[PDB]
Amino acid sequence: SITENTSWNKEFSAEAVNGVFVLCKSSSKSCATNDLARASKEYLPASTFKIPNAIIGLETGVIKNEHQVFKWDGKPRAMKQWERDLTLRGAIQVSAVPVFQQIAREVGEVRMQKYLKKFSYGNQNISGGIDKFWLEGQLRISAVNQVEFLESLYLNKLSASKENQLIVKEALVTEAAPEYLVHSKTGFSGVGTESNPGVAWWVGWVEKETEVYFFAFNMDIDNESKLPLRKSIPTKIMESEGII
Amino acid sequence: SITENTSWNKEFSAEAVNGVFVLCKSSSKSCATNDLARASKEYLPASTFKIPNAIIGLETGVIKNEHQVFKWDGKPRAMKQWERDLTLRGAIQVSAVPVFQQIAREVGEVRMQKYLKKFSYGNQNISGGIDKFWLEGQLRISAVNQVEFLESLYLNKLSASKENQLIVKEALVTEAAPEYLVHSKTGFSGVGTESNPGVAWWVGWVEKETEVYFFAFNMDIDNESKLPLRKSIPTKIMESEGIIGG
Ligand SMILES: *[B@@]1([O])O[C]([C]C([O])=O)C2=C1[C]=C(OC1=NC([N])=NS1)C([C])=C2[C]
Repeated sequence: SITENTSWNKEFSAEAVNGVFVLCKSSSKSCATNDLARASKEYLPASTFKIPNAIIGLETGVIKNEHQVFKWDGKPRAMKQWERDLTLRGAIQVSAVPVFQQIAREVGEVRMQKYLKKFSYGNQNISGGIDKFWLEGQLRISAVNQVEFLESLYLNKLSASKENQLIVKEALVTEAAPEYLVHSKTGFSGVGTESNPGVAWWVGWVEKETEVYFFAFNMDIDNESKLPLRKSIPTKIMESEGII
Repeated sequence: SITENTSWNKEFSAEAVNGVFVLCKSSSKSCATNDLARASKEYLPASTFKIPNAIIGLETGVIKNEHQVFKWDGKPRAMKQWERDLTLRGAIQVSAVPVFQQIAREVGEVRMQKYLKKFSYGNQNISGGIDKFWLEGQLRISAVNQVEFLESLYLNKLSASKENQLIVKEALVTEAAPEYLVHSKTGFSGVGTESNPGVAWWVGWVEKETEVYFFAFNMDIDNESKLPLRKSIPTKIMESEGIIGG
């Protein structure tokens, strides 16, 4: 079903980046990628895990409803941008790791395992601690699997209420225009080492007029200055494809 | 209770327009307006009616689901942007009048009347033709009632499924940033004369950090060139209030 577009490599070789972009028009049955081998290779999801984690938090009642406020206790957090009260959309958009570590703790291992099985989420390996498995643990997911998962969310076909899927979808909106709407989420596991790099992601979908395009990007990253390429490489490819 | 902030009148007089802005922080119990008399005055909703019309279309099954495509029959429409197949969000955002005239026809008078009673939607007067009552008919709604209605939608408290309310809410998103989100809808009944003006609206809500602001603006419009003031006057007021900007 998946085809290779070697012209998309221009955008990767120019920045000396080892990565993959998977782009699907209408459904995950019609996908194209720059690298067929890397398209199914599995990596730590990092903050892209906030999408299933938010759905699970709502499903289990850990997150009361769409208007739940996650209060800051005034005690130090890793990022200044996290040192404030956040809505569910705010906590997803600023990628507030401690908010989601607390949700994962409240969900617990049994319920987390059950939902990742329901969602067919990567290797479904939640070893490495309940509040760390997606950051430094054993959980791995491919770009192809991210697209399949996002397509299910878009269609309200995940094993969750349509209401909870709709709440998480509005939380994912990053661009809005009269005939163009983007839902997306970034991820970054850190810079690792040279030989064992970290991973950076950008996943989501574009609704342009009456068409839908699902996408998932990942790349090896050992230098934090390369981080914006997680959005600029996929954007340049979608621009060359006329999606914009 | 609703309070008057007459210091906002300079934003209207600067442009020689007659209008009202209603702004509520957290809930419709804490509102402020430049003009208490006009805040309760009822006007044709024009395209702001696409919000209840879309909810009613979903509730009645006239609109199948969130991914319903409204096909273009290839016949001339007033705007080039309307001459194409549209999604529900697309039809609301481009304000495609003919799509909603067809939804209203399919909903019909009895069902339309029942839902406008459930929603406490203005004067609930749908006379003037089933496909025209909100454009040139007898339907009227105030800026205060728009804020009450929008607050109910935000809280999923309208007499409709939470699912249908959530679908219409995503269709209304017009601005998105990590800690700033806007849901809004414009309306314009058509240009009138100075003595018999048309009405232009801008209604919606702003979610900024963990706060919510409900708003409704309307103005008399007697010159087509004044139409963008329906967004620039409320924007200047929200800027002076500290909602827009840091
Ligand atoms: B996450 O993937 O998104 C943010 C970073 C961003 O670019 O928005 C973020 C994510 C995870 C994360 O926590 C981590 N823990 C480990 N062990 N590796 S990454 C952090 C710190 C941030 C900022």
